[PDB]
Amino acid sequence: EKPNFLIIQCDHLTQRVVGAYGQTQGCTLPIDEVASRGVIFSNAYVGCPLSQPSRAALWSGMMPHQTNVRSNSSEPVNTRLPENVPTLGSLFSESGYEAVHFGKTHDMGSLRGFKHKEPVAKPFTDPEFPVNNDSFLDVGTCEDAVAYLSNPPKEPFICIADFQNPHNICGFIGENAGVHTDRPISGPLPELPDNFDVEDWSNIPTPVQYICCSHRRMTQAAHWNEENYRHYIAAFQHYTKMVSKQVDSVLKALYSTPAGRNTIVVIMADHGDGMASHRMVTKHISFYDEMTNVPFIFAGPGIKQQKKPVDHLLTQPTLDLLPTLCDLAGIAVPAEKAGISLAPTLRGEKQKKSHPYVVSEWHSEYEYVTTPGRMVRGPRYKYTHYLEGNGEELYDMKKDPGERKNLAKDPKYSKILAEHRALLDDYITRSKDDYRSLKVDADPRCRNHTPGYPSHEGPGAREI
Ligand SMILES: [Cl-]
Ligand SMILES: [Zn+2]
Repeated sequence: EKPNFLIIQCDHLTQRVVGAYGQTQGCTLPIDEVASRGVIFSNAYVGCPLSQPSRAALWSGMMPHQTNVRSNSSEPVNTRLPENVPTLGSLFSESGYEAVHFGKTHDMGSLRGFKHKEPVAKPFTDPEFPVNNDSFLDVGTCEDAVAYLSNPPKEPFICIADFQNPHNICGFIGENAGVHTDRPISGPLPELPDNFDVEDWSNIPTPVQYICCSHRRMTQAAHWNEENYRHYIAAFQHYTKMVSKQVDSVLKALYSTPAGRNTIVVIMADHGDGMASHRMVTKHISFYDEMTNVPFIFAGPGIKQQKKPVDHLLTQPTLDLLPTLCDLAGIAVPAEKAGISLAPTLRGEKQKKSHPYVVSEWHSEYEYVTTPGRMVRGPRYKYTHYLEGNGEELYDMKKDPGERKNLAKDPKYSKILAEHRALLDDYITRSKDDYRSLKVDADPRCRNHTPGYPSHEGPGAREI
């Protein structure tokens, strides 16, 4: 009849690690099996590479400057979503769907309309990698979703399973902070990425120069060697395999009932992880693909299999998931929502409405450093601007997908730069963005040493 929906979201999950995108084998087989039945987008940019802003934005179908959840800080710095704002869950709930949510919330009110159940951490010992409450909560989340999908009560439903992993990578970094010899592992060690090194630190913006100061985990990884970073990637894959096994459990529960086959499965992330690219660990300030270009996978009744990743559209899950699911469910979407339904692409029809560019925002994490930034991703180039120092990046995503050569200061590229600044102005105007009025709050002690993370000195912005 009317379709059910199962949204499986993972914190930190990256395209590179997901086999469906063609770079890594062996980490996400169950996700790749869903993908093979359906469609995956190659350009799927989140409106902010940080948990709370992305999630606030996602489930209300807005951008972060509009929700006013621009960091992981609570009220009053950030504002909870008012109950008069339509939401994925209110839209679906008001139409007669049962709407349930399991796992990580971190939503600041944007989950309104979902009946939420809190997972209970179920601890266990891993013999090779550090595991913590992130991993343990996921055992609970998985048990909750399994029990629900193994017996609904009832249909039509929409269900979200919000997993923590591979977020446990953060705990790994803390256990392996600073100069160190790595704990031996039994796997083959993954190679560093081709974009690992930063070739010229003078040619990236001030806030990116000093992520080692403002970001605790960059502080902790600042002086790591190549073995260290390669163990970081092995651990990322481990936690990715861990959550994939839970995705597998949840899907087995889905298809153990007749409801399963009438269910549209979406698989995504709120943001990704640096994975050593550009020396990065986790996420902070920067807009590189590793962090802002997430897995975005659909399969189910009425969605046509496409073997080739959709790479001719710029997608923005943060905006587009709300309209896409509402479309497929036959629910009217409030005209103020700026997202675009991908349901035509998913049904194997031509996509006549599409995003001419997609955007991402940075503000702060916990308001130690406030250094607002904006990314504009056009059909071919990615442009970056930061207020602090008026820094700019410009990257050729066709010939330099690894983002190793900033072209912003290359005269050959000035009309391309002008054109992309002009898109940012378009975004700022149409979205009512206050970017240009915003103030930096970046202590000079966090901009002290020579640019770049290996040259980092001191404890970082934590003090104070
Ligand atoms: Cl911060
Ligand atoms: Zn530093």
